[PDB]
Amino acid sequence: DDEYTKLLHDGIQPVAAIDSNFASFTYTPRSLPEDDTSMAILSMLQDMNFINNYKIDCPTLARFCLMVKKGYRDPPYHNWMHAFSVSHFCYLLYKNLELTNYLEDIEIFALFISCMCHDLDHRGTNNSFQVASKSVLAALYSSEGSVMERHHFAQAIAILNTHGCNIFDHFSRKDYQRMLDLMRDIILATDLAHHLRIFKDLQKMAEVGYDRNNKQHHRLLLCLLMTSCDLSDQTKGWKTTRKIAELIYKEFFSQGDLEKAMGNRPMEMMDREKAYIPELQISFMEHIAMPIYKLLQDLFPKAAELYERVASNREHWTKVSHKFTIRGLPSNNSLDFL
Ligand SMILES: COc1ccc(OC2CN(c3ncnc4c3c(CC(C)C)nn4C)C2)cc1
Ligand SMILES: [Mg+2]
Ligand SMILES: [Zn+2]
Repeated sequence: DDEYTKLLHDGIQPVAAIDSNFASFTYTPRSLPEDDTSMAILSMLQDMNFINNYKIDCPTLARFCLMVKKGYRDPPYHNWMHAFSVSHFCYLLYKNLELTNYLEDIEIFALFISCMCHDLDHRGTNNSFQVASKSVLAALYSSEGSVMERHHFAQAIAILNTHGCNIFDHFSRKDYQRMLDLMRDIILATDLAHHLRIFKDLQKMAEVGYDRNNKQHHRLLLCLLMTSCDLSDQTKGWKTTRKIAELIYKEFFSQGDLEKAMGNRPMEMMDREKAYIPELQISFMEHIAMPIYKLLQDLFPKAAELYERVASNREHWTKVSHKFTIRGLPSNNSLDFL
């Protein structure tokens, strides 16, 4: 409750006072100490004018932000620092790409809130694991699909329905319904299976050109932007890409270990005895990440640098690939590992 006191009474720090490069695509939000992230969320909301536009109650917003942060567990990748960095990228898209020409204010607001909430209570395992392990989440959502994403949305709703945390309780009934419906679609769009299903519709929209008067184009654009925020760790330098691969594979291999112990054969990328990290990262960059930022570049010319950084990071994997072969003897001069 002392974090809350300071967050409410100390005042909202200007965005520049965090870092002079905070609003740039070159900035790495993971460099920000975890203890300064809740204040950074308030600074970003204030800078986007959401607090004033929607007359958000300060005690309510302060409680909401801390409740969202508390709602994340500590697996190697799907933790609060992932949600914070994804939310930071949404802010970057707002600051650098002129979203206001494409989306409604409420849609841009829903995107940011969804970014903060999109992986709430993640346990470090994927959708297939929920079903295979017969988890409570699969009992609740397996028949509807996107098990984890349905849970993240339900966790966001449970936070909003906690006394003193409903940042939208003063909204009109229509605006309240709209907001929760947007959060549903945006959070469900974080399932990469959903992205791969709509990819041809995203290509078609970029091809014909975005139509601001087409409601389906608004829905498709919000899906693309959310996916762009979720994979944004790949738009920085090699240092971020390398570190993120360590976190992702530590999480994946922990799942694979659980599947093996259950008598199940894990997917290749989740099996520490079979996974070849450079090949898997090249495949993910080439077939998932690069086409996303290419679509983003096609719709927004100012997003060109993002695609170029992703392409550069993909090329760095090919460059370091030879290091994954043990040439000579290991550092200890022993072949005991055999
Ligand atoms: C349905 O087809 C698929 C799904 C996943 C797949 O690649 C895995 C995802 N992996 C990633 N690798 C590096 N940076 C990543 C990710 C992700 C998503 C993960 C946290 C889940 N986000 N970021 C920033 C490697 C290949 C194909
Ligand atoms: Mg997710
Ligand atoms: Zn995520």
